[PDB]
Amino acid sequence: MVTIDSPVAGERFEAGKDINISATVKSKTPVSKVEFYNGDTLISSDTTAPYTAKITGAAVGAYNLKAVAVLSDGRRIESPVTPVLVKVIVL
Ligand code: NA
Ligand code: NA
Repeated sequence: MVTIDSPVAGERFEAGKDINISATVKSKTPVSKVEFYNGDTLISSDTTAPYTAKITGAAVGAYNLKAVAVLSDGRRIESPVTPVLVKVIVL
């Protein structure tokens, strides 16, 4: 399986802060890279566990975070989507 461990679904953040994203991959097949998305846009990828990306200086809005493990055989494994919201100020 592939899981986003941070942030958690529904978390709120403040504008201009980095959103640090962490993902865990459990597989028998070697992982070539974990690709990190916001909606359909590729943020970055990581070839080395623990797998992470960051949205640096996050602008305001709704972000739908997903991780996709690409195994060495080509097979893609999706995480569920982790939606977060970035606001001007979080009370
Ligand atoms: Na890493
Ligand atoms: Na397979």
